[PDB]
Amino acid sequence: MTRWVPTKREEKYGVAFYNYDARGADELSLQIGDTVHILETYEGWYRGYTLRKKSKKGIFPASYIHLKEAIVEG
Repeated sequence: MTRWVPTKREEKYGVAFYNYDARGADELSLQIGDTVHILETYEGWYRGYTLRKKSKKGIFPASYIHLKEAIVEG
């Protein structure tokens, strides 16, 4: 139908602070304190996967999304 944005000029991933509870494959359950890697975007509508759930993929509202400058273990 339409062409989505390939999310350019981005760092890598960010964090999602909300109480989202997806009830389908199209959506994705998001909780506060979890990190999400955005792969797609379209203004208030991005897609990706949580650092803990790489196998799973879904979309989430940017209303509560904040991109970070990557993290380091240790």
